[PDB]
Amino acid sequence: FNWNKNQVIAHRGAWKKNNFPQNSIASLNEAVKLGCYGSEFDVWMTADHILVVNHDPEFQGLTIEKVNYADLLTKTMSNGEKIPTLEAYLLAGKKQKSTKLILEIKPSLISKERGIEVTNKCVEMVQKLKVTDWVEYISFDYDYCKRILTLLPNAKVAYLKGEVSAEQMKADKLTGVDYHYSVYQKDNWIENAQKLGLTVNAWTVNAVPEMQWLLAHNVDYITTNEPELLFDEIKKAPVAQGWKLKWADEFDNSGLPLNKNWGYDVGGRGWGNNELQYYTDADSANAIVKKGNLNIIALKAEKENRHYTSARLVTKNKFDFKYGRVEVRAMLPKGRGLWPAIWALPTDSKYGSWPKSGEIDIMEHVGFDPDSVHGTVHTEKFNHVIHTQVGKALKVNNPYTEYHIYAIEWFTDHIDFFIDDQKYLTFKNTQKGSGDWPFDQNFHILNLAVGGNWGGKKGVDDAIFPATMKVDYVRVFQK
Ligand SMILES: OC[C@H]1O[C@@H](O[C@@H]2[C@@H](O)[C@H](O[C@@H]3[C@@H](O)[C@H](O)O[C@H](CO)[C@H]3O)O[C@H](CO)[C@H]2O)[C@H](O)[C@@H](O)[C@@H]1O
Ligand SMILES: OC[C@H]1O[C@@H](O[C@@H]2[C@@H](O)[C@H](O)O[C@H](CO)[C@H]2O)[C@H](O)[C@@H](O)[C@@H]1O
Repeated sequence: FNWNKNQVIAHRGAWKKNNFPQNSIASLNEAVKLGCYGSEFDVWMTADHILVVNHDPEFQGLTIEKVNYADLLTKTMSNGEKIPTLEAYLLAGKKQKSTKLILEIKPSLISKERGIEVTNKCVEMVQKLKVTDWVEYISFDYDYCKRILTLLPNAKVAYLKGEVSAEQMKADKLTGVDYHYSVYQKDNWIENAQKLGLTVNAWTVNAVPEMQWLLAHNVDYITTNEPELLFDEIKKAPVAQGWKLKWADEFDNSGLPLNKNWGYDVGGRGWGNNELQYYTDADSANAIVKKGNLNIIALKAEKENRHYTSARLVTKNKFDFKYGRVEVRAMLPKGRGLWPAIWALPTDSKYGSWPKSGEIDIMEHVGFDPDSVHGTVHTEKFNHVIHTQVGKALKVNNPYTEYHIYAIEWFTDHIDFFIDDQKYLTFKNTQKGSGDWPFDQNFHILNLAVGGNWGGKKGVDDAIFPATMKVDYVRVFQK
């Protein structure tokens, strides 16, 4: 066995790219060629009790469970293949020893006892063909999963349906959870299962954001119709370089930002830049999580001594860190007068107040200049008050209508800045002391300033409100 040790599972074989039929010998062999960890397929049983491979219960209009296999042979798939028998599928996979065969037993549309029998026959067929080492099982029917585990105690078995606790599954000796990916977008489903020793798979994951999300949280497998795109995404993901996720807010809660992750900076006293906004305290009008992302909303609204309200969220003393990859996926608010920022301040200010203990601006944008997004470091020697800050600006296509990934990678000796994995700035540790390099322990800040010394130079377009900065996630990786 030269098993492939990657996360790619080819949903119904590798069928889509080369226009093969789903759940076919062609699509399975293509999955072997690509080097997938596994190739996934679906099993039904004919009326005359022959196991065959097809997702739907009707193969070209014939109800599999109610017709003879001979009846199904009157139909031909797009590449000329007939409906494969399970035996033919398992023997084709037997001819190679690098990718697993992920067998799905479909719940019977006839009866639970029939489907338990299907399960009996599937396990017997794996044993008769001696391919027990290739085959791993998934099912929507919890009873079939447990029946497999009775017949094969060391079998790999994962459950697909979603409504059983990770704690119960480990009790019943299942080895993985395999839910639709939306299911995991509730509280710590992934970490929970891994804590208990279950592998984590997710199905059908065809789009890049969900791929990068599942990789960031280090799932074991991803079932996809886009295995070639997934290999590409694995190469460019932070785990490929040794980054491990330490902390994330995927903003999958609804309501106010989580108190375990975010505190509020509150007040309208200018924030050192003569800014025009009052940052409010736990007010859903300026900070709200909904539909999978954080909304920071600036409003043209009098409050106390200011004409605008907004929000400034900080992880100070909730998540503080030194070194790492900081990744924030964000869509910027449009309009002259706005000054959104994604940045970081030191938690303890070991060298004195700003700018002596530093600041890192992962993303700054002033709405009067739409074609520039900026990254900047500030130190005692290199800051904007004395006109010595070290920073660069990149033009970003469509900053207001699509998400972009604003990122830093922060090491003992330098900091790299990225916009959508384009590196555009490196700040090197000069090794001449803390006035040149104060970086030892910081936290994150998301805010939408209005006006101010930088952002207000050309006035505020009072028509742009309400103005929303959307943040898909904040992820912090470390080595
Ligand atoms: O601490 C006293 C010192 O405060 C200064 O106010 C600074 C702000 O200039 C500073 O501004 C931030 C940028 O430097 C940063 O890197 O980008 C962010 C986001 O866009 C800005 O908020 O913020 C710090 C920390 O809150 C303030 O202390 C005064 O300008 C200066 O006169 C005063 O001595
Ligand atoms: O004033 C706060 C901001 O200062 C910026 O430095 C430069 C500005 O002083 C100048 O007016 O605009 C240029 C644009 O290239 C800035 O680089 C910092 O870049 C910001 O981090 C800081 O918030």
